[PDB]
Amino acid sequence: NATMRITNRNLKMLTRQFDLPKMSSRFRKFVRIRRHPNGMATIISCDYNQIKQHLGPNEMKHFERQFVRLGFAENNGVPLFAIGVMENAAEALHDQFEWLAKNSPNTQVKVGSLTNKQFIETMPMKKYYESAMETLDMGTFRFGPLMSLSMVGNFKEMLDALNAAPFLGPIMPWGDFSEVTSDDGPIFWVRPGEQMVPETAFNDRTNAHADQVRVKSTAAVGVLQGIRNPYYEDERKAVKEVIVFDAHDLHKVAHHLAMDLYEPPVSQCHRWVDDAILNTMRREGIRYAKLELHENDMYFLPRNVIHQFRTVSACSSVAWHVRL
Ligand SMILES: O=C(O)CCC(=O)C(=O)O
Ligand SMILES: [Fe+2]
Repeated sequence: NATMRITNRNLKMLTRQFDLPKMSSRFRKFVRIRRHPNGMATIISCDYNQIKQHLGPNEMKHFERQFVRLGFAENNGVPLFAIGVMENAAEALHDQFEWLAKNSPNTQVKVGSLTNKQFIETMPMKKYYESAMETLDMGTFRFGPLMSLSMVGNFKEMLDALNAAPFLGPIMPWGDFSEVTSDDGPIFWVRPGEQMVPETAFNDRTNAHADQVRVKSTAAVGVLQGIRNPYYEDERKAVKEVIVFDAHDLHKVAHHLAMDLYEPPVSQCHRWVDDAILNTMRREGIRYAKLELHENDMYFLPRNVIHQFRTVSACSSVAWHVRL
């Protein structure tokens, strides 16, 4: 009731100014739109675990397409939403980390160090997976992150799985909503979670950036799986803490953080954004949202949303760009 009332309130406020894509009354009740209390950017989400209990397979495909079309809605070239989240949508997706360990075990992967930024270790995928399993305990594992592995360069089975998953088909780089380029991905990686290491902190973080085709801004889409050694969904772990900035504030945010958007993402921003900075940025009228993403969630980031991710529990990500 309250969720629907708040979603309807926000839809009414947006429609007073902007022409939004349409959605049936029956589907609208599955959509959650809210503004972040402190930052005031707008988050759109849904819960696949709830949807799948009410909609048949053809109806769900219709919902998923309308949801993605609404979540990428723009006015005057500017996304209205700062992030879209499909909660639980990857629940039925096969275990991707295990798939790579069993089906591509000898692939040489690059692994970061928990203690030295300048160290990169090469080893077979299978040995990385065994190392992560061996050190996994209470939501983190005591081993380095896996550097991103392109799935597009056998991996067909992983791309087919994503292609068939909820929401994703139309917004794959080759999907119906795409204007198309292997630079788009998908890419796969694994993060072990922030943790103290024997003690010093391992910070598990991606600085603020805008995603780009390299230069044109682009949308990004991601899939999160918790790391598990082979269950109440409402208690599933938070895996990322996310800060997204309203796309309308791209230039204000970049100027405040002294970002060089010509740099590649990794070197666009040299300042970590924390609540002190967010509160100072708010005084300039910048809007943002801060939220957690949980295991088995999918998400997407419209173009020109500057965003910053922190890994708070061990997870795998599969992510790509889509030129809508
Ligand atoms: O997950 C991360 O650490 C960054 C993910 C991201 O930045 C994206 O999906 O565009
Ligand atoms: Fe990104």
